[PDB]
Amino acid sequence: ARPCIPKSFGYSSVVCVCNATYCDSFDPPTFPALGTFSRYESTRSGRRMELSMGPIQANHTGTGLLLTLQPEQKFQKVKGFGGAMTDAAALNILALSPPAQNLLLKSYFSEEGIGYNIIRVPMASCDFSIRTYTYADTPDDFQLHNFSLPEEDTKLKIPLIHRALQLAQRPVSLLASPWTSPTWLKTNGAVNGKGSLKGQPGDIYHQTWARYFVKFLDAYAEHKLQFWAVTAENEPSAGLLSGYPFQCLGFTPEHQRDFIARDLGPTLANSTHHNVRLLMLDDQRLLLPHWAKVVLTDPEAAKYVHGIAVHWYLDFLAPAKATLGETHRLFPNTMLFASEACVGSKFWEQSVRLGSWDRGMQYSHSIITNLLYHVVGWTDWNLALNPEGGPNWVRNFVDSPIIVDITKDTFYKQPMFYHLGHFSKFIPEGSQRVGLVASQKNDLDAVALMHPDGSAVVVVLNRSSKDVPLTIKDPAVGFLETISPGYSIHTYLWRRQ
Amino acid sequence: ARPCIPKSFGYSSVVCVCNATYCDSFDPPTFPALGTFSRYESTRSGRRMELSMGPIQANHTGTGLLLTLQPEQKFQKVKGFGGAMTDAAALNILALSPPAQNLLLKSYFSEEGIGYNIIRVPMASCDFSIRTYTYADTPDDFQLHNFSLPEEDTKLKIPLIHRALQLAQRPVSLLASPWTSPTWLKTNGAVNGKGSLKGQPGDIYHQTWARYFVKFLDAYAEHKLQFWAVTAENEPSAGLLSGYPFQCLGFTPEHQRDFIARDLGPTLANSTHHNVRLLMLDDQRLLLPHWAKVVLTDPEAAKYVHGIAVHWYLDFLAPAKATLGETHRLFPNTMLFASEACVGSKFWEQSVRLGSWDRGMQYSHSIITNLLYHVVGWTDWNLALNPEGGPNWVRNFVDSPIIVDITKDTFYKQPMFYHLGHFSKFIPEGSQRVGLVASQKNDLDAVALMHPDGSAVVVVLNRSSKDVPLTIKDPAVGFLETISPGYSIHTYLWRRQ
Ligand SMILES: *[C@@H]1O[C@H](CO)[C@@H](O[C@@H]2O[C@H](CO)[C@@H](O[C@@H]3O[C@H](CO)[C@@H](O)[C@H](O)[C@@H]3O)[C@H](O)[C@H]2NC(C)=O)[C@H](O)[C@H]1NC(C)=O
Ligand SMILES: *[C@@H]1O[C@H](CO)[C@@H](O[C@@H]2O[C@H](CO)[C@@H](O[C@@H]3O[C@H](CO)[C@@H](O)[C@H](O)[C@@H]3O)[C@H](O)[C@H]2NC(C)=O)[C@H](O)[C@H]1NC(C)=O
Ligand SMILES: *[C@@H]1O[C@H](CO)[C@@H](O[C@@H]2O[C@H](CO)[C@@H](O)[C@H](O)[C@H]2NC(C)=O)[C@H](O)[C@H]1NC(C)=O
Ligand SMILES: *[C@@H]1O[C@H](CO)[C@@H](O)[C@H](O)[C@H]1NC(C)=O
Ligand SMILES: *[C@@H]1O[C@H](CO)[C@@H](O)[C@H](O)[C@H]1NC(C)=O
Ligand SMILES: O[C@H]1[C@H](O)[C@@H](F)C=C[C@@H]1O
Ligand SMILES: O[C@H]1[C@H](O)[C@@H](F)C=C[C@@H]1O
Ligand SMILES: O[C@H]1[C@H](O)[C@@H](F)C=C[C@@H]1O
Ligand SMILES: O[C@H]1[C@H](O)[C@@H](F)C=C[C@@H]1O
Ligand SMILES: [Ca+2]
Ligand code: NA
Repeated sequence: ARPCIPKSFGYSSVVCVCNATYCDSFDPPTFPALGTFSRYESTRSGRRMELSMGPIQANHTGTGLLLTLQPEQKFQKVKGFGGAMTDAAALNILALSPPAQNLLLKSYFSEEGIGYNIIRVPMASCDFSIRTYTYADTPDDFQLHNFSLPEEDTKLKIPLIHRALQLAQRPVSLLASPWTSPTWLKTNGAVNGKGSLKGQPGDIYHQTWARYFVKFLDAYAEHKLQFWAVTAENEPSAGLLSGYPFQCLGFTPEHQRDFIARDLGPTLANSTHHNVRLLMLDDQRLLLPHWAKVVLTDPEAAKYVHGIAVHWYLDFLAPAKATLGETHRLFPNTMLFASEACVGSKFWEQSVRLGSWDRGMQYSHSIITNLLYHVVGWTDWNLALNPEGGPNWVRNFVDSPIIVDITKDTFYKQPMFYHLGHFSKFIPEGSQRVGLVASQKNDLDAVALMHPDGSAVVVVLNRSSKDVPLTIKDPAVGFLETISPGYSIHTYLWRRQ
Repeated sequence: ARPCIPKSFGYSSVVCVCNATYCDSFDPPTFPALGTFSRYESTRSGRRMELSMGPIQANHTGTGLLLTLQPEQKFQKVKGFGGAMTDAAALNILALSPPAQNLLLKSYFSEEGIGYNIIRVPMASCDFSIRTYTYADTPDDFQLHNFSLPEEDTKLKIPLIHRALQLAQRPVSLLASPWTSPTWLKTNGAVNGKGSLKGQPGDIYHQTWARYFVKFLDAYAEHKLQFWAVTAENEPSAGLLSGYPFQCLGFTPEHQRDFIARDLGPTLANSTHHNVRLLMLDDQRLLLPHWAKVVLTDPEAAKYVHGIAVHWYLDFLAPAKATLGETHRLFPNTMLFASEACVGSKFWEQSVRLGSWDRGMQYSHSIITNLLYHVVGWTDWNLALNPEGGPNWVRNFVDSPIIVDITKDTFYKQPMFYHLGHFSKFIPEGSQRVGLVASQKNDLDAVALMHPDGSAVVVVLNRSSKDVPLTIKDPAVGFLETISPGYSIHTYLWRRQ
């Protein structure tokens, strides 16, 4: 292992500094012996997924907080965790020296790092691009004869995705999302602003747009990349808004229902890509359960929809129980998946706060809340940005777990990296959320899961300043006596057999 | 009477220029005889509530669009229309010479103007203030011995409100809303940011905050002003958001429920202000019907709640049927009221676009949609702003139907003013929405109401470029043959007996 080289930028915690020759890393992952637990600890004070071990004991006495595992009580199975290979992320990563690039990719995708198994891939340009383009800009090409991947794909995104997949031990799932169609398919004839596809579902405009998804998947398959899933549209509600500043395509839930039933579903289903999953919504969770009711009560749309993708940006408006909870209750066989999150997109939010513990706690608090309300995965936005939070053609600068400093051939791993890693590293695909009952009222955020192989993982987040002694009971194995320090996050793992 | 002096600022339409000696106005109503209708027409081309009259026919033949009044299909009674007397609006109005001031107030409040009958009054400071203050900034003053109105109230707002009332021939209803409590009642000790009242409903903090509402109403009563209603908090969800940039006070729906049941409801009820109405939510309509269910299913909260106030800012997310419609279905005896709207609060929106027809159409489309889904009133934000869209201590600049140019002792009446006046002038308190059906699919927004005197009022908005020839049928009087020009709004009046 190599420890965090800390650096303060005057925010509440430190970044870890990496460069061509040095990056913090883990030893190969193993379980300790039966009767022993592993603890990984990060703290605002500067600990970064530090490994310690403790005994699992037969007995426990006291009035202190007890968290009892309910291994029998089974909820959702996890798909995974990861981040977005935008044009901006690819430009920032490739601006590093080759050896610094490999340390950045290993930080995310290897077992020496935090084991990402999801990459979100924009279908052509978004705000996190320096050029506005689609795959089919030649006007009125309804045959899509002039469809092609430009260098942003063939020289930047695709070679980096190959390198991430070569570094991973667990299979990586690619998820594709479009921001805009070609402008000649749009009511407003622009990549941005208030605008939808022309005409109506089932017509030439909608058939062309559905065929564009197949052409994209065909083009990535020529480069030997296969997709796990696509979303029906990034933030379809954005294209309903006067003056929307960057690439968008407006759908009402009824429009999305009919597009999916008539065009996108059947076009994917009758293609070599019929196994690729389709996720609906890809938008704020306040739109649930309404959007789920509109699309999924139509059996002709419902038969094509695998999952519901959610964005975190207005989660303050949207209590988990009334949105995620109610959607699961109504449509329990349709998975919920968190497809995009970043801090810094609000006008008052500073783009980049190097070393922000607050932004780390926002990430882990969101992931825990999502996992407690049936969500099967959580996806970061840009994998890497510059110290400005760009590049971004409309200056919609945001924060990222890794900030590249090209003048120093350096990258900074922020608290958000470690907060996400406390989940991504220790919750492999197929892990099943299980119950975890508190003996009393407490200020902690916690979730428990069981690995496919039967091992236990518990994540404990303390967003308070107060240390909280606690015990974890596994009814078949015993008791973990521990503490949750103020401004900490812990991941606990142990064999059950 | 006195026509628009048009000026173009290079946007889609003209503003009407007013100064110390000249402002556009109306003549008194002539009440045309049975068999004649009145038409008020505004157009992007520059017509400003121009009056024409036409015949009503016994008969109609054709395949053209027919709108049929259903006078026996009766819905909500209207409370009214108006705007907000913020510190910013008061400073802008008082920056004019006294003659220009009275022409501005006459524009809004007189029968020679557009007959406003609602004024929303911030309870102490908001973003549209040049300094941050509450009425009780002396620390830990739980007795509220040091509660007092500053000069923003006693020298600016209160005298201007008295002047508006005197110019109005219609009874004016005052609506009060707080943004923040004293910081010493808050978890975060700041006017802004993520923070709620300390403790829990029914405690000293919540009792003091409820008493502050009574002290506010007592102080305004010392100045000879009485309120129609208060809201429980301006945008309570804002206080739940990290770094929220201006005055706020966070409540979850459960917190608002328990605050109303235990503190605000009983405190107002046991005061000389027991007749003042209490409106809940005062927030984005996407929070409906959830907030209505959380608050109104508690009988101890429900007995104090007159109505639900909604803001328009995230209407693009929130279909009227799924929000206002469902809330009306579930809680038909709890009135819905639109308490705040402005254009320019989104980061990509230019603060002020002098003469924007687009912003005018946003207002009338919102008012018509609200009226078609049971809403009893519609309230603008700042009554007036400067050309920068301020002043505003956090530079959250926005647009206003009247813009004051202090350097020229001039104010500009924008399309938003006329689009609102198409409703406010012709739909007094007690008007009842009635049924209006179309013979075919159309691009028009239309609503029919019956004046208390029994006369008909129909507003027709055309947001398309295409002239639409139209017939209106009133089964009591016969047929109006008319045309809805592209980018027009019309109000139609006629006697029914
Ligand atoms: C890439 O980053 C690594 C890690 O920061 C850089 O290595 C480090 O270089 C500095 C300056 O030479 C070393 O500082 C020194 O520490 C010794 C005691 O260990 C102290 O006596 C000196 O006064 C000084 O503070 C640091 O030890 C060293 N760290 C490691 C782990 O090698 C490296 O230079 C960077 N590479 C490039 C190409 O910029
Ligand atoms: C307040 O606004 C009104 C309306 O714009 C201003 O009135 C306008 O004033 C100009 C300058 O006096 C008038 O122009 C003159 O018209 C006469 C013919 O009547 C002509 O002989 C002169 O050569 C000159 O063009 C204009 O007619 C008048 N408009 C109206 C509608 O009254 C007024 O000046 C403004 N006052 C202040 C203090 O800003
Ligand atoms: C004008 O409208 C009146 C009212 O409907 C028409 O009169 C009636 O015509 C219908 C259909 O032909 C008859 O069934 C009714 O019995 C008539 N009612 C009355 C009260 O007379 C009239 O025909 C129309 N005039 C024209 C020129 O088309
Ligand atoms: C579009 O594709 C056709 C057929 O492959 C080709 O001949 C034509 O030149 C292309 N047009 C452009 C603008 O590239
Ligand atoms: C608060 O009110 C009390 C009682 O009227 C008074 O004695 C005291 O001076 C006031 N304090 C301030 C700071 O105004
Ligand atoms: O394109 C992204 C944007 O960069 C981020 F700010 C939020 C939502 C959008 O999907
Ligand atoms: O750093 C400590 C941790 O805070 C506590 F929970 C137990 C063991 C670790 O060494
Ligand atoms: O205070 C107002 C603000 O001025 C406006 F931008 C929108 C919402 C708030 O209530
Ligand atoms: O300006 C016109 C209007 O457009 C039409 F509806 C009828 C009468 C008016 O003169
Ligand atoms: Ca707002
Ligand atoms: Na840039």
